[PDB]
Amino acid sequence: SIYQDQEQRILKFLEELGEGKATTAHDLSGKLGTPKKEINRVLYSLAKKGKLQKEAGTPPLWKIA
Amino acid sequence: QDQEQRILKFLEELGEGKATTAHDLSGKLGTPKKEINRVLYSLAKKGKLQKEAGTPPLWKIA
DNA sequence: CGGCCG
DNA sequence: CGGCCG
Repeated sequence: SIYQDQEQRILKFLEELGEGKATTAHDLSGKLGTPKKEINRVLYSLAKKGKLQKEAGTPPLWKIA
Repeated sequence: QDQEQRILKFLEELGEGKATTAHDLSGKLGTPKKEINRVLYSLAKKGKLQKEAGTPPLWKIA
């Protein structure tokens, strides 16, 4: 599934960045060439489950929990 | 422009005392809520429309 | 400007 | 659930 392809590309990217480090949906969107909206829906969904950790701020930071 | 007059026209044919949400607006003019809100927030900044902060927010003739 | 939202 | 936002 595409949606699942995009969740994995996102996880793969965050894991490659490293478990500590975090980035913004914007960088993610840019690097994966996927609209920011679609990146945030996955980002917040993966976080809603507990896979990713969202650090509040503006704009929010995202890293593998 | 055409949208500014439509929205204001509906908010007129409605009643300067009675407000309304963008949603009722967007689904009454066959237009995206994004458009409605763009116009709405613009018309209010100019003073032509009045916004009552809320959730949802209500708009009426100023 | 945070916006994920459908 | 507020979202207008490019």
